[PDB]
Amino acid sequence: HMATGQDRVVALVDMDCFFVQVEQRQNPHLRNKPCAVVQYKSWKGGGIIAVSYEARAFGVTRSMWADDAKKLCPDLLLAQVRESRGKANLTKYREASVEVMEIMSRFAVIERASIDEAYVDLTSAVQERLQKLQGQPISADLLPSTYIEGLPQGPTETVQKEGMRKQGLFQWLDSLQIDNLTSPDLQLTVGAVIVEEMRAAIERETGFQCSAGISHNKVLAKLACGLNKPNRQTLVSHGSVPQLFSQMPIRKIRSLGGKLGASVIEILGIEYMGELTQFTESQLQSHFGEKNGSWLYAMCRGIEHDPVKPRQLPKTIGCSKNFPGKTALATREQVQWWLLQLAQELEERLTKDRNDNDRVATQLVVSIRVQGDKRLSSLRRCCALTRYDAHKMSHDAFTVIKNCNTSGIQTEWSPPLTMLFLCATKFSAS
DNA sequence: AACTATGACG
DNA sequence: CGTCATAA
Ligand SMILES: Nc1nc2c(ncn2[C@H]2C[C@H](O)[C@@H](COP(=O)(O)NP(=O)(O)OP(=O)(O)O)O2)c(=O)[nH]1
Ligand SMILES: [Mg+2]
Ligand SMILES: [Mg+2]
Repeated sequence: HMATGQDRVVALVDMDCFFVQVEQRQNPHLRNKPCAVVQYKSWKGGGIIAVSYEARAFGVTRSMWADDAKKLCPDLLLAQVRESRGKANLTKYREASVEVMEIMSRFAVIERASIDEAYVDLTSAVQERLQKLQGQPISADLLPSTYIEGLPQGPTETVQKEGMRKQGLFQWLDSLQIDNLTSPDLQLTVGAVIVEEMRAAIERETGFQCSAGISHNKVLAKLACGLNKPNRQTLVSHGSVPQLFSQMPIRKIRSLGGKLGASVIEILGIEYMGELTQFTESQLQSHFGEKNGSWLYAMCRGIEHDPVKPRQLPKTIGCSKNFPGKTALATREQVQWWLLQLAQELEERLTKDRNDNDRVATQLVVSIRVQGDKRLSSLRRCCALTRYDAHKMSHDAFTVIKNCNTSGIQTEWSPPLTMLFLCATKFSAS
């Protein structure tokens, strides 16, 4: 079924207001209330990085200053991200993420895509389940939180959302050919049943709720996941794609949210994903390149082949700190102190990684930014990471960046640094 | 003065 | 290898 891109069953599971749930689980007083997670509190009340659905009802969003959020939502409750060594420490959320990833890993191969989401390749699990209870009809009861995108439709409770969900689910299940084990639609349905079980396990064992998308590829699975958030899952069939894409803004598709998506819209003079079908593969390749052109040609038809990579661990482990405006580091001692702070956090995380995952990083990347520099990185350099020693890593990091200081004065450092980034990479087994 | 992963290109 | 893109 590869020709039509119906060869696999892929899901994307994403936690609902993740950081907030983590804080709510720990502090019961925050449950079922407009709440948000904030980083730092000194500048404009701190930056919001997560928002409960109750808070979103007031217009509160990520990236908003807490002071501004309070203007929209006076009774907004806030949880502060932990600070260690003068910077944000996200260990609590990383540990919570592990809880969830470990549960998902029981059901199938997963690809960690973020701190709060992972792709699941359910093709094999579906096949196994299909042979079990073969020929047995699938009850609506097995899909208590599933939406079938595009349904209900046609002539024939619906004014309310749950009623709408049920009607669509009934139409879908009624039309399913259960006797053909090879049917893509049947395979998606079975995948949805498994995902219901996965999400139940996650909630029962962690207390966290999540949403999911089930489809034939990662892009459609990700898109589907967001259609009925929170605490719901959505199945997007191959057949639902034409109508779904007909009014779907191009920027909403994974990897098209940036410049490429903007160029597709501007160069082609179109707004929705579906409009891409009128162009030949060659035409798209001419405008956007061989790889991008082929990808777009297939994608607008609901077809994509990016595999769910069997990777549950990060390929890099890093620490970074910004020093905006007048806080830019202007002294040798300051720069050295901050490098040590980052190096110490990095050392802790690395040591844990080595113990937990039987591997060691072999390269240390040092990135900095100087004030007045438009570029994200004024300098990027590497050196060998031979030992998990904060002092050595900090000293080595300083050695590689020290020549960027142009100040004659011994004490002073210029131009001022607005960012420091230490990253461990090139992991090897041990 | 948003703050603290992966992948493709050349 | 370093940069730029995309992103939660
Ligand atoms: N520091 C920082 N953290 C972020 C940012 N974006 C997301 N996070 C962190 C905080 C988030 O809680 C977590 C998950 O990211 P999502 O899945 O994108 N959002 P959530 O789960 O919150 O809500 P829902 O999915 O229901 O819409 O990652 C950011 O720009 N900056
Ligand atoms: Mg989420
Ligand atoms: Mg997410």
